[PDB]
Amino acid sequence: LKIRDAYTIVTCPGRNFVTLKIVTESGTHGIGDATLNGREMAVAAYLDEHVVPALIGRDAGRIEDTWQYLYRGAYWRRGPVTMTAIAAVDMALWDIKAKAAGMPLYQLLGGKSRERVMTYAHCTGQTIEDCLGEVARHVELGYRAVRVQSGVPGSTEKYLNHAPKLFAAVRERFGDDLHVLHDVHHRLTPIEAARLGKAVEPYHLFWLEDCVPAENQESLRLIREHTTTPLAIGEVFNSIHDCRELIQNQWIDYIRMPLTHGGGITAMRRVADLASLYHVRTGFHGPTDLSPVCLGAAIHFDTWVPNFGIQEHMPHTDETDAVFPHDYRFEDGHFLAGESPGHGVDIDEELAAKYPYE
Amino acid sequence: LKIRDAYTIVTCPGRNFVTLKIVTESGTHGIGDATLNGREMAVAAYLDEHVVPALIGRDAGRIEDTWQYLYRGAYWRRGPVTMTAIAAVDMALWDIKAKAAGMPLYQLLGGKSRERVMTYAHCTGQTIEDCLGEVARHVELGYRAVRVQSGVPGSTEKYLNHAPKLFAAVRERFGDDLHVLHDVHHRLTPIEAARLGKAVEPYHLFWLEDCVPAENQESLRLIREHTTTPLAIGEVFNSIHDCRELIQNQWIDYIRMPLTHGGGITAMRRVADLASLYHVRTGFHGPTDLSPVCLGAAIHFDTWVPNFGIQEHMPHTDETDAVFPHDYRFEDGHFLAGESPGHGVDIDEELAAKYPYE
Repeated sequence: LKIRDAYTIVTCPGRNFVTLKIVTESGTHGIGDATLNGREMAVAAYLDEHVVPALIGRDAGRIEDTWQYLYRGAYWRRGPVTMTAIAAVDMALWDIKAKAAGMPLYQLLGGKSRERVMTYAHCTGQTIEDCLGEVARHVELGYRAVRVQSGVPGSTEKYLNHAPKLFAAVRERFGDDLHVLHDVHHRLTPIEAARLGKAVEPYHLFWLEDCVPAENQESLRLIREHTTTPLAIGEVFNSIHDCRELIQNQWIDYIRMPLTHGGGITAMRRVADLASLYHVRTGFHGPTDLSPVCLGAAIHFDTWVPNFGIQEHMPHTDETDAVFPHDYRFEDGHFLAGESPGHGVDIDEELAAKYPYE
Repeated sequence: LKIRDAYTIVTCPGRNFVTLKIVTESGTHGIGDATLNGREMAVAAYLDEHVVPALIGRDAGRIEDTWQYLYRGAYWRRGPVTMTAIAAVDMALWDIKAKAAGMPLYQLLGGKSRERVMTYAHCTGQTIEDCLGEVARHVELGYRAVRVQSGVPGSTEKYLNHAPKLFAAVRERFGDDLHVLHDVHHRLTPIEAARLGKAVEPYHLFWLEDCVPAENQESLRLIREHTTTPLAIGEVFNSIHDCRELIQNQWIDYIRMPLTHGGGITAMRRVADLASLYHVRTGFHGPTDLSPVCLGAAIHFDTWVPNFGIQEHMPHTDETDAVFPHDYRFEDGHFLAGESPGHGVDIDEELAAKYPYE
């Protein structure tokens, strides 16, 4: 089944989303998320002006080959723009393949490893008290895990002294069963993150993510050597080469690279495999700037992957969900993979047209 | 589609072969090679007496889960018997899945990466001259690569001195285009293999395999540090853990672990992924004691895998091919993957019955 047509679709049902659609001569089509928040048009042009023309005429069943083919075109380079475009193509081809196989994507990957995928919600507030309120309502919704953030009265020093109080407060009010995560937004140096890790050890965090800027993977060594608080990193990584050392040296517990920014299903399957050799688990970055297409594919991946950790959940706007109909569902804090052939997500082009890029 | 029945089949159309067959309630079935040369009955009993009973009632689409499930039963242990049984189950389930998907196995894995898979033939003789004869006829058959072995007039010392003469002779008579491989059958110590590697450098071997006993992976260090002759190892490995260090330290160029002895498609997919991170390529062990079932699955794997190296070919007897009908074909020195749903191989139970275990 050759590729007869392929094109990008830019819509803004709440926020900008770029989608790639590929249609085979047999009529079957597939879509993949190509949204790169804050630089959306760079990817759109990349696909339109360079990738799409090359897709025409190619055999859509050659997923691996197309991935390698496009990777070569980028001159073997890893980059946010480069890998998002490739991931979009990869997601579309896997969509087409699963449909062609008449099975939901997770079946194509190796089958179900779990019935549902645990998620975590964002609980932020200006004060520790506000935050505790959010945690309260989210645990009501059934979430078994929450990411907690709050404002710091008054600076690195103030943050380091305040952070522990927040976690102490959450534990006093909610107990030890709840999984609590925290993002440090890479504001720290390795030794400062080490200090933070040690200070929050009594609160047993699920993870402490994005502790320090990690372009230099060795940055995590000092943290790992000084604390037993679990570490997560990589929401912004684009290649397995951005985390190969982190994983092989066992400096992290969760890899956060998401499908769209990490080259797609093909590439992340390999990162997950490498991670499993070292006890590292998946912890897919799941912000709103990652369309329901990515989310659906992510849920399928999460359903199959043996070393599954947790899935981030930042609910999309109703308009976004309308434009991107899907069969994955959220229930009692967990996601359930769809059972429809393909990744179970589609795009309503007409409705999408009613929401122009902004 | 639940597993309604599963059983082993032992036949001897030339040599002993153990096959596992799994049948789903929907009628669809799949088979996997479980032949462990010289200890065939150990695996047969393993499957019959312990694995089969546990397969009944399980969902055959859960390949990953079944793999992990059986791995746990073995108490997380890697072993020739243990992994062959698991590989048989894994091959059968992948067979069922591809059929269910209505596509040949290579399509299910990610599509075609190459049109045909290069092979190499065994060219042995009592004398260098006999060997050259075999090479002559095999290159006539279209083979682009050959493994050369010959008797040693007269001992490690005699072998070390004779080996270079054999390669010099093959190069003088056939030129530099031909790929020539050599198996040292682990008769050497690391420093002796290093010496051999250096001595044959002028003959540019495709590879020198099984240089030394490698249970201790560090055994390859000395060889790699003293020669630029390509190294291949692992025809007898059962786990990714038997070669993780060899690969990450770049001490080898080709991994030889085959599907049946290496836990199947599921497991070897991961080993191939790890290998690609370090320029290591696949070089599947393909003796006759590995049934056409394994060969068919191997050809599909070889067709997709990006870091494909070469496929070993030791033709089966006509009786073996009769008992195991298949759609893969050999042409001009290369294999062509079948296009039939599943891995394209089946077993004629009636005919198989006419050849009892020996």
